[PDB]
Parts: sequence; structure tokens; C-alpha cells
Amino acid sequence: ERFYAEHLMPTLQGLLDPESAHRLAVRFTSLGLLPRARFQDSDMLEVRVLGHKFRNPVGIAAGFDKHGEAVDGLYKMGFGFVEIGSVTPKPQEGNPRPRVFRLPEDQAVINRYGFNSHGLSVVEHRLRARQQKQAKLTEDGLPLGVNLGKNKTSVDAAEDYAEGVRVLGPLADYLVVNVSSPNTGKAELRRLLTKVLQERDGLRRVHRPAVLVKIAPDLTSQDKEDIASVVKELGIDGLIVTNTTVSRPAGLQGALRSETGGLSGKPLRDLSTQTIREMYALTQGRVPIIGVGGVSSGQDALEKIRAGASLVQLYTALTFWGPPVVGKVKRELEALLKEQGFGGVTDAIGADHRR
Ligand SMILES: Cc1cc2c(cc1C)N(C[C@H](O)[C@H](O)[C@H](O)COP(=O)(O)O)c1[nH]c(=O)[nH]c(=O)c1N2
Ligand SMILES: O=C(CCNC(=O)c1ccc(OC(F)(F)F)cc1)N[C@@H]1CCCc2ccccc21
Ligand SMILES: O=C(O)c1cc(=O)[nH]c(=O)[nH]1
Ligand SMILES: [Cl-]
Ligand SMILES: [Cl-]
Repeated sequence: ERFYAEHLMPTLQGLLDPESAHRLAVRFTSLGLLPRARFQDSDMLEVRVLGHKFRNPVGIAAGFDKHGEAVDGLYKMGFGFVEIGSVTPKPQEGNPRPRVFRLPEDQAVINRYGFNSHGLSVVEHRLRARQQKQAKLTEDGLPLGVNLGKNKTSVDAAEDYAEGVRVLGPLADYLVVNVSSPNTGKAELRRLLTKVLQERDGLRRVHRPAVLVKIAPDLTSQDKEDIASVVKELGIDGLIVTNTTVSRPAGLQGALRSETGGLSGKPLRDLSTQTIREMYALTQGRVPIIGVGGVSSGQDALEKIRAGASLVQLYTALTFWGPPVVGKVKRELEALLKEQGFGGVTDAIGADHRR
């Protein structure tokens, strides 16, 4: 933990640009070249939501394993669920390089990858190669999410997402549609999600995933009200809150703070927590939320859970602190739940709203 945080990760940081580090991290993870996480998950961390058991509530957010190459290595790291993607219908290269920037002084990253994606067919075949292994993992409390994007040149965003539902829906425990990358009307949102849900409902029952909407933290109050209304009206299964921010909070120190793209990590944390809090209230606590943005400790995770998240994800912290951060978050969260009088994660979900 301290070796990765203080010695290993800062050293490798000096030699590689951030995208090269990302590529190497995916390769090492896919090869299982990481010690199998030692933390054995307490019963206190189990969460039942979205039609599944989650052995622990700490997932890897989309954008780490964009193309479904490292799923098993991510479970080995101790994540209670894995989200791959975003995956676009056709392969596409994304934006020109450089397109990922570290802000070490802020424990933040700015990225403008632009949905670089191997495309649905490649990812489909990759997931098919381990489909029954995943079924067993899911039954054992380790579900798989697939985040669906759209191609840069698409003339019909809803059809891109519908294609993703059809192709990867059958391989996913849940699907995600962003209504939120920074790098690509209410009735239109309703139209898009109606089409997505119709396609999902058309899949055979054992292949029918939950559908979540992933939002940015940069929405207006009107946008959030509208999203909550549409989600309730259509029966969307959950929300992922949040994607990266195109805002630049006051106080960023990194030299690269004015690069275009989505900001992640610590400066996003509380903006994300507050968005969770608002979306939980606007949905009357009836819509599961996966909380994400700036989680690097048990306290960060519990703040999102108490604000309304049933599950959390992290990404940027993994890239600064390495794999040990996963067990750290889980151990700290367990300890804080005990300290605060909760029987388990489930009892803490939304607890701030009942104060
Ligand atoms: C380099 C990089 C790349 C991506 C992302 C992030 C980063 C840093 N994120 C967003 C990610 O899933 C998450 O929502 C935010 O990064 C906030 O979480 P952290 O602060 O990183 O824990 C992201 N989200 C998404 O829905 N699809 C994607 O393809 C990506 N790609
Ligand atoms: O650069 C950072 C923050 C600081 N960390 C490193 O520079 C770094 C270097 C080597 C490393 O070891 C590995 F074996 F080479 F991977 C792991 C991390 N984050 C990037 C950008 C976003 C995506 C991503 C994904 C994985 C790793 C880094 C990053
Ligand atoms: O591919 C990207 O640029 C990307 C997508 C997304 O949803 N979020 C993000 O921060 N980057
Ligand atoms: Cl299938
Ligand atoms: Cl706390």
C-alpha cells in the first residue's frame, strides 16, 4: 500500500506518459501480473441491487478497460464489479495524442480520449470467450457492466446505443448509456431511452441486463430534474453519478489544468457526491445509484453511499495509488460502517437523507 503509493507508482510515473501508463496497466492487469488481492470481503460489504448480488460495493469505473481486455484481472484486484467501455458500434481511434494528462498536485487527471474503441464486434467476441466464466462470477457476486458509447460520425445516436444493447446486452449484467462524456431536449432523452429500453426488453430473459444512465456533474438543475423525471417515467434501472467534469474547480494547481477534457480524481469528488445527493432526492431514493468521482478512501466511499449510492466506482485513484487502493477503500469502509453504527453497506445507503 505505502510501497505503491510512495515508491512504486511515483517512480513509474516519471518514465511514462499517462496514456502509455494506461496501456501498460491494462496489459499487466489482463495478464494477472498483480498479487491476488488479500482482503477477503466481509458480509457487511455485500449489496443486493440491480437484480444482482455484489460481494463488495467497490467497482472499477468505465474507461480503464475500454475494450474488455482485463476483466478477470480487475476482479483479481478485488473489485466487486467491473464496468468495461465505453464501447462504440464501429471501431474508432478517438482523439489525437496527447489526450490524457496527469495533474499530480491535484490528484487528478484530465482526459480527452474521445471514445477510442475496438468496437462492438471485437468486444462481443472477447466477452463471448469468457461468457460462462462471467456467468459464474456474476452468480458468485461479481457482476459485469458494459458502458455503451456512440461513434463520432453517427447520424442517429439512439441507433448506436440500440446496436450496443443488441450486441453486448446479452453479455452484460448491466448496460450504461452516458447522457455524459465531455469528449464527443427532455423529449429527446425520453425518445432515446425508450428505444434503449425497448431493445433491452426484446432480449431473452437470461440475457436481459439492467439499464443505467450515466450523467455528468455539469448538468443544470433543470437537466437533473428532467433526467430524474424521465428515469422514473420509463423505469430506468439506475443512474451512474458521475462522469468527469468539464468544469475546472477553483484551486487546481497542475500545470495542465487548462487542457481540454474531463477532469477526474479528487477535485471532482464532492461535486459528484452532491450530484448523487440531488439525484437520490429527485428519484425519492427508489432508483439505484452507482456513485463515482474522486473516491480514494473508505470515507470517500461512505460519503457517496450515505448520499444515496448503493455502489461506488473508482478509477483515477487506482492510477495514482495502484491496486492496493482497492483493499484500502474496502477495509476503511468496513471500519467506518462499524464506527457509525451501520450493520452493513445496505443500512447506510441514503442515510444522510433520513437525518
Ligand atoms: C482516462 C479516463 C477515461 C475514461 C473515464 C475516466 C478517465 C479518467 N471515464 C470516467 C470514469 O468512468 C469516471 O466516471 C470518472 O473518471 C470519475 O471517477 P474517478 O474520479 O476517476 O474515480 C469514462 N467514463 C465512461 O463512461 N466511459 C469512458 O469511456 C470513460 N473513459
Ligand atoms: O498517469 C496517471 C496518474 C499517475 N500514475 C502513473 O503515471 C502510472 C505510471 C505507471 C504505472 O504502472 C503501470 F504498470 F505502468 F501501469 C501506473 C501508473 N494516470 C493515467 C491516466 C489515466 C488512465 C491511466 C490508467 C492506468 C494507469 C495510469 C493512467
Ligand atoms: O473516451 C473519453 O474521452 C471519455 C469518455 C467518457 O465518458 N468520459 C471521459 O472522461 N472520457
Ligand atoms: Cl448471447
Ligand atoms: Cl465518513
